Amino acid sequence: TLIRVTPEQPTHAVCVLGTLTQLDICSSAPEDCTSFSINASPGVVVDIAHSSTWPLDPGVEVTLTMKVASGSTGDQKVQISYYGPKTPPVKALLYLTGVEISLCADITRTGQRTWTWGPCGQGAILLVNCDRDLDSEDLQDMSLMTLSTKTPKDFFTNHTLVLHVARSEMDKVRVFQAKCSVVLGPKWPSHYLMVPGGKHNMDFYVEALAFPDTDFPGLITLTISLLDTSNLELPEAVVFQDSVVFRVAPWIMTPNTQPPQEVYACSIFENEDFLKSVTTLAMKAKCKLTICPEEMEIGYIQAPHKTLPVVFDSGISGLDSFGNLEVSPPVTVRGKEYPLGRILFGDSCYPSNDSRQMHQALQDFLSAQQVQAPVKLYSDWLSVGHVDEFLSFVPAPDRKGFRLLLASPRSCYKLFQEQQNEGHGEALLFKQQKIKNILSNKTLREHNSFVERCIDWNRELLKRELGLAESDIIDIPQLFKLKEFSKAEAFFPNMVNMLVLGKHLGIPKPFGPVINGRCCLEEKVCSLLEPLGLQCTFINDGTNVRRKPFSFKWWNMVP
Amino acid sequence: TLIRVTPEQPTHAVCVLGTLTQLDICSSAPEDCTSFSINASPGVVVDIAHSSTWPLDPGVEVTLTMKVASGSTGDQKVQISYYGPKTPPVKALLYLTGVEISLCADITRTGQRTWTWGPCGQGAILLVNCDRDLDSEDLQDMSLMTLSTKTPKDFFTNHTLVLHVARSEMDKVRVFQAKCSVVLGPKWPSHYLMVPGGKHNMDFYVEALAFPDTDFPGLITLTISLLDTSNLELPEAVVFQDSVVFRVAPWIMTPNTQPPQEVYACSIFENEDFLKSVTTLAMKAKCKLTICPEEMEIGYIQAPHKTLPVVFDSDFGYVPQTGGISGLDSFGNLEVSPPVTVRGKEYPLGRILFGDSCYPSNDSRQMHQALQDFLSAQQVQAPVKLYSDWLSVGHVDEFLSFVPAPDRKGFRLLLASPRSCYKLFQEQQNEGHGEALLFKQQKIKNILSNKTLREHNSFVERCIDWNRELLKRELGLAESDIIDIPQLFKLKEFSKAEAFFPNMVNMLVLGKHLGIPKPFGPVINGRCCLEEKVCSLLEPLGLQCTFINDGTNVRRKPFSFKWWNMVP
Repeated sequence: TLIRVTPEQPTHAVCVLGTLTQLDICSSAPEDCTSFSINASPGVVVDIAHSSTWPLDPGVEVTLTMKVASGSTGDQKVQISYYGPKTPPVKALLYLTGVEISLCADITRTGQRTWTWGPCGQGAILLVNCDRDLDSEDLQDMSLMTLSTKTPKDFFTNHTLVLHVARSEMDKVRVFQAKCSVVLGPKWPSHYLMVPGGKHNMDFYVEALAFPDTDFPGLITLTISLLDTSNLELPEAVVFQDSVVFRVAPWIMTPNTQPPQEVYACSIFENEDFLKSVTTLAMKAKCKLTICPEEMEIGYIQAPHKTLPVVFDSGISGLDSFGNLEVSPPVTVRGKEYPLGRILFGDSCYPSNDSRQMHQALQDFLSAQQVQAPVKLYSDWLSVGHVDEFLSFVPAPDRKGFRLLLASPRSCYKLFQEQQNEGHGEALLFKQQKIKNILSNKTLREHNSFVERCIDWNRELLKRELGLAESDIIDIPQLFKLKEFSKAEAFFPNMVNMLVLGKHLGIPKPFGPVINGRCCLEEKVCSLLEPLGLQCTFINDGTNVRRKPFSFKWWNMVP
Repeated sequence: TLIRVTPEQPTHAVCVLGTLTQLDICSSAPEDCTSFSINASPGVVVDIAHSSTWPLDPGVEVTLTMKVASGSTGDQKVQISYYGPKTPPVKALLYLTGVEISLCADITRTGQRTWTWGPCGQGAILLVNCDRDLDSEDLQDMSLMTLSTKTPKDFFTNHTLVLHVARSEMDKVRVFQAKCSVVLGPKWPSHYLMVPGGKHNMDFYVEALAFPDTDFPGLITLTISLLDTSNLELPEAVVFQDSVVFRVAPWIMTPNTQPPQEVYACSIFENEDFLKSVTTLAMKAKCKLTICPEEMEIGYIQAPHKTLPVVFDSDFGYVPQTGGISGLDSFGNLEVSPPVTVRGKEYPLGRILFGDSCYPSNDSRQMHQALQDFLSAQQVQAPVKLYSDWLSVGHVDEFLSFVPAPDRKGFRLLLASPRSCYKLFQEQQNEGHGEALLFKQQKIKNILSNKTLREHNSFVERCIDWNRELLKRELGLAESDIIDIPQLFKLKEFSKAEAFFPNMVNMLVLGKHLGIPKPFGPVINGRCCLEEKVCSLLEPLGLQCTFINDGTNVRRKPFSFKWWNMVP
């Protein structure tokens, strides 16, 4: 700020430690003036920012700061002298006064005011309080704001400290003083602080109320202001202001390759056959299987002090379900490394009167969480319309680190022809049809060509939207047959959707052809999956799999 | 698209140029094959990624493309000679075919296929059809995209081409297929283009319907899809897809420092003397004064086709809340700074400044948020909030304004500073002639013997100092570029500030010629003292001032700096 002084009478000024208070000596100068000498207190930082006896430049900023907060009203005073050849120097007095006002927060991102990203960047992280709540848990889920002012005892008789936020971001932040006392929030964008003289520390804890959205660009700001108030008839004037940086935590979705922590079940009560295999699997996996004690997708928000998990659930189309919403492993797309995955979702290739796609609200919601940029897919030609019915990710403890199982009906034809060319071509599937009875259906060949053509489009679109390669995709046999409105469906029960319970998993049984008392599809999928290092269990086939939240924190990427 | 070859029979396909033709080699491989070979001419651009014994690698990439276009089916032949150790070499066949597909437009931000800002960006700007506006006339002002298809004639009997926009973007693009023409717009998301085979060129004219706003970042995309319908019962299969991207041109405001092209007037009063002075002043400025025969800001949406002037209001181009609004969000509040440099970020197109309070409060006033989010969507001009609620008018131009100056950085900011008025009054009374009458008439010694005025007046100087530091940090200004205009302020009910005598800074500027309202000040030596100072400080630089007893909107030239060359 600027203060201007009149030589005929003393006046009162205030400088805050840390800011360079500008002083102009020329505009309000005495009538005749050409040379200046500074004889000031040793404790005052009086610098010059733009002894060579430089003349009175129009704009010559003299920066002023003082360190030691006083005890009385304006102990320190400053005087200037101006020596010329016309008369002895004239005098000006300034009643200066030091104070210290500091607002420190989670500056190190370890646990400061306007939202900001950055792996090496300044800004605290806010956990979204989508629930309405003490003690340690409050100390550990809200960010830390600490207020420290060193002042003269009677200094705040004529001064005031005010704490405020911008009016566009007022709705989605809230701060408590330390039941909890509301300082700011959706209703109060500003407040005045009651700080007595000397030292008084009042601490604040910060929370949000919403996730990044379309109408929420990505700032929440804080600014501290100092008011000069010496006269009771004039409006309040400002002397000091600081404005700095903190950011909100988004929502996240969890893939099927993380080491699980807790898995669940449903209520169909076929568990005695269903949950027997999965229960023995969890005993093999040493995972804690609390079945459902008695559609729902599991994510987590994180801060430097907490990683509280959350769950979400849901003019309705068949492509809007979360089964059409599948998250890739930690990925790297064209240099942009998404350690939190790229959400993958299916819609049509061109819209028409009959095309289907997601609600734009949901796509924008996943877009606004710029940690996971979504990807458009093509799963409209399929009758149900989900991506999980033809794509899946399974853990890979070697090579690249994750395996994409993709349905491919053309390897099924290869195997069926191969085992028919071995003499025993009368294997019974499931009515029951021979291998010849299926290889002698020309309609199936054309249906298969059409379905594989639709598959390849999605395939290419994953290889470009996930940074994939030919070595990272493995094909599983699955024949397809069309239906009403010429929509595709699987021939035998789907084998690409399955329960990943670790490095060993559960796949539904094919109930297919029997080869010397064994199912050929089963031995093939085991010869294609197990050598990588997995173990597969086969069962007649509702399950939600909570996993360990990522070691990577969302604030360490550059979106 | 992926192409798969089965050893039982060869497969025919159409390979559109622009996609590296990928070949699948593992899913449908022969039962005894472990290696295979290729046969083609040296001129063929064959792309292989690991004769020569190429085995069945899990990640061997095979992409093929051609150096010509085919209007005749299978003008080139490519046999893939799989070779087996104990099996005679089986040969997968593929009669190559390429159609010439061209989606040509103004795609260097000059209206991956993406949009990037900067002087060397990619994209196409479209201008808003804010008018209520045959085929020969609109070809110059509109954006025309050229779709060139060179395909065999028999294609479009079992193939269809489809143009479309997303199911969120229809109401923001209208395309005309070169009166009434609905291709894809407010009601139609897609169009089945009836394209005769052979070689054919197609033109579309594109106009918007909305400016960048809160919900619209500004980018739109248009995609053409090439399908396949060989069978009449099964669904269509996509063969190729191409895309282009546009951005809506955003409205740009106009500062008070740009050369004039058309000055406008309003016959609110008779003001014959004012009118004669204005026409004399405009003839001195050599501008075409268009009197209206019986606020509104005249900007421009600059595009690489035309720079249509834009009328923004609360002819040219004309671009709401039910009620209960406050008067201080009017358009006199929004003033455009010249190009500046703020904390490193440099703004060639200006920094919009407006009226608000320094800290939000219950009695504080601020602009309607709609304009703030609007001009924020205009990422070209990042706004700045200032401390100008301490007046009862709340307009930033009531105490500061930018005048042209051929010296240094080309602009000078007049700030209404109380304290120079008192300084000059002190000097004039010190020299002796301190009893001249002002204007209700009051004396020079009387005001200098008024201390209440010195306190209201010093408080206003404190507010001016705060806003001065704000401009030094939010406009990157300096202390030497601020002329302290002598001007006194007073307070009224609710402690709001007002001008005492007519404000010399709320002046209608029409170039270098300052139409300053008359101060009606003390008379000494023949002239007015405030007039004396303003003539003794501006004239040594070269300005010319005329003092009228004061509704003049001035359309001005564009900055000639293309908006698509800067990074928000």
